[PDB]
Amino acid sequence: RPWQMKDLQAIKQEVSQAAPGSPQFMQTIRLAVQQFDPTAKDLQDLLQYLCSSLVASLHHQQLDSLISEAETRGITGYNPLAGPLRVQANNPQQQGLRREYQQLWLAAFAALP
Repeated sequence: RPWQMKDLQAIKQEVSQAAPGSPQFMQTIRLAVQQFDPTAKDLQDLLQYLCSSLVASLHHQQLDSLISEAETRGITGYNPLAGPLRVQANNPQQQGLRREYQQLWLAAFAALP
């Protein structure tokens, strides 16, 4: 049950005025992420739709650092012999990795301003 075009259109329109990482944007994006239960691929699509290449790159770097610390510590469900967290989160049998990816994503995007 992935999102459709209308959901993305509404998500972008409702937060057109606000700035990335504002409390309003964080509310709406967090609700979307917690409601649709998407993988990393869909999150990348959503970010490309919402913010430009500059904000995309900044979030990419911040999320790289956050994932770096998180999975360098060692995580309950992460096994580094199978692939990067971006790929484990895309397997529907690793929901723990998917939820960790979602939370790192939202925190990284909130850490912009």
